[PDB]
Amino acid sequence: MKLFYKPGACSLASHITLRESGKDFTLVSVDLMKKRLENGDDYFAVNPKGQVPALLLDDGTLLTEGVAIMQYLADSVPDRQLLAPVNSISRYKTIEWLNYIATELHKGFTPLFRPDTPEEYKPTVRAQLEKKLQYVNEALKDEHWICGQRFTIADAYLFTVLRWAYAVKLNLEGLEHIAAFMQRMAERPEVQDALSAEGLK
Amino acid sequence: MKLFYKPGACSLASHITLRESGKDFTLVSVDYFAVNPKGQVPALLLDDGTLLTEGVAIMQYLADSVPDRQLLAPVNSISRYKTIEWLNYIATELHKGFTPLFRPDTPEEYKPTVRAQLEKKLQYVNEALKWICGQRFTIADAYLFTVLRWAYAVKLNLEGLEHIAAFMQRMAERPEVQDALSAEGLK
Ligand SMILES: N[C@@H](CCC(=O)N[C@@H](CS(=O)(=O)O)C(=O)NCC(=O)O)C(=O)O
Ligand SMILES: N[C@@H](CCC(=O)N[C@@H](CS(=O)(=O)O)C(=O)NCC(=O)O)C(=O)O
Repeated sequence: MKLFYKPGACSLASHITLRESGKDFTLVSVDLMKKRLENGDDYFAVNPKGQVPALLLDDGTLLTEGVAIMQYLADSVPDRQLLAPVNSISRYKTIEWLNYIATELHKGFTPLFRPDTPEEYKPTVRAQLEKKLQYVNEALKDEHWICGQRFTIADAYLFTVLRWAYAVKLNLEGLEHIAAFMQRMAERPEVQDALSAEGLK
Repeated sequence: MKLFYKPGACSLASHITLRESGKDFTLVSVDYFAVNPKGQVPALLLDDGTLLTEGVAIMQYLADSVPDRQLLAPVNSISRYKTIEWLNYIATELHKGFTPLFRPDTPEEYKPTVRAQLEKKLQYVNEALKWICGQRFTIADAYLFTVLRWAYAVKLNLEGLEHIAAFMQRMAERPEVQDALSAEGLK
């Protein structure tokens, strides 16, 4: 099994989930500027959308979209409780968090990473992101994980995206619950192992 | 259940899904922070008083509640993760793609880029359709339909995208889709 990734990109969420799920895999880095692998091959021939992550299964299935990849992996190991069981309301609350992170935070940050984005527009995006972070910080008030006291694929995703707040230097003053969360997450061995393998830390 | 909706909005996907899943429910117009702190539609008020937000989450909760209808395939099937893949694509690449074309804070100068990125994604959607994921109707079809209505509304260039057009026609012929459109005062 192969994870197509870029160091520190959104694909880190799927990389963490792979480690939390106990699966062996191979990491393949993608140049997103040139849409090329290290071996020179055209990445568009693997994933036509040209984005990371993508997960290629042993049987040749290609899965794209981080949220789908992460549900596929969680559903494979129900004893790990990375996602509560089908039909259980806490499952769908976890799914609610995944979609919020996907649409409101992950895609909220994207315009800061693109060349086609007008410079003059960046201050608007940053201001929007700082308000969202106020909401996330409140949601984390209980200082454990985002859903309850179980670790889930939503935590892996939120952690991955919130790293970007530090990287672009948004104003995080007094967002203490985000701080506690990031600290709890960075202590997990499976997240330390993912960060090391991507060259982060 | 109550559905909190607005007629044209992303909430129509959740409303089709409720009709396709056989649920009884009430509609409630929104122009609300005391109900949903996010101030968005859709939101689905369950019978224990619990609120579920995020269309993608609502749709999966409903489809899973009626597995024999095959609105979403079972866990550990590849077809389930293909439907989930479409849901996320539509949410993050199409839906959020359109959203700038509505807000006031958005500069005119970002606009050509937004529309061109969207024209590009629609070429990809048209080729994928050459229902969206297999021979069965799913929640991904419901959401794609909802969001593509906006492509028509804001006059994106859909020239040559005949599989999209034929999809919009097949969707509008579904009785439960017609009833949902009808109940929201749309044609
Ligand atoms: N809808 C996709 C989005 C994936 C994402 O946007 N990929 C970025 C990397 S990241 O900015 O989100 O870290 C992309 O590959 N960039 C290249 C492509 O957009 O050209 C899914 O959620 O996985
Ligand atoms: N991440 C949310 C976003 C929901 C969506 O952004 N809702 C819009 C309406 S729509 O453009 O998707 O039809 C919201 O109510 N808008 C709040 C603002 O317009 O006041 C989920 O996907 O449902």
